[PDB]
Amino acid sequence: DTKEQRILRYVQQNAKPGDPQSVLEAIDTYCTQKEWAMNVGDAKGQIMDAVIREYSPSLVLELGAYCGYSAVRMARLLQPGARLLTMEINPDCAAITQQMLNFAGLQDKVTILNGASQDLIPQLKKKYDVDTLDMVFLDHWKDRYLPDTLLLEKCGLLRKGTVLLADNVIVPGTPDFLAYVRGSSSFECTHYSSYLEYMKVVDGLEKAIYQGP
Ligand SMILES: O=C(NCCc1nnc(-c2ccc3[nH]cnc3c2)[nH]1)c1cc(-c2ccc(F)cc2)cc(O)c1O
Ligand SMILES: [Cl-]
Ligand SMILES: [Cl-]
Ligand SMILES: [Mg+2]
Repeated sequence: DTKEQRILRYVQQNAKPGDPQSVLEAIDTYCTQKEWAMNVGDAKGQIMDAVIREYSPSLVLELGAYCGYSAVRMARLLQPGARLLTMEINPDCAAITQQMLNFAGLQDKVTILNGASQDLIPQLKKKYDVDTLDMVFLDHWKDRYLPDTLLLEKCGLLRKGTVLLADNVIVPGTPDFLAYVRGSSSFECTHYSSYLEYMKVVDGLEKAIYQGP
């Protein structure tokens, strides 16, 4: 089996069905004690929580589900009726994410889409009936943060006040994205310094609030 399968099994055997907090704690324990994995982690996850609670978004898009850690973390704080769409290119990870969400009891709040963000983003309006997004969490291939931001704008998916929250702006880093948003009058940016998941290595999140064209 793969590391992602091992994380899923660990959750199923060490968390309580229907209890998202227990799911997060199980993943963080496994990744601290057994095998590192690229989940956002508890340090950065607490910053994410604080953001989600501030904005109470009704429709969130996540680019890069992986095993569903951040999807569980965000979806557990959404208000009744609010929804998360998450895009994952790797089909094995998409399946693990769906099972993770099912275990956590969050499947009715989240839609996990298996595919490349650049192909799925242009379908969101017509196929998935999206008007505009309240929040976007960027956590996919670091090279894709900037092109996919520009694509979201082109497709009319951003509105005044849409919150972009980007993981890994230090490690591995996303230098073109970061330079772009920090230099653009269309975004108001804030940097949240933190640590790489499960490591004593500095990392951070960037929040970039869209201001319109
Ligand atoms: O590469 C990362 N994350 C991205 C996974 C991905 N790779 N493929 C996708 C996708 C999902 C839909 C997509 N749609 C279009 N492209 C897509 C790509 N997602 C990543 C890496 C690290 C990391 C840090 C230090 C190290 F020493 C090694 C690694 C930490 C993190 O927190 C990460 O998030
Ligand atoms: Cl994650
Ligand atoms: Cl952590
Ligand atoms: Mg990440």
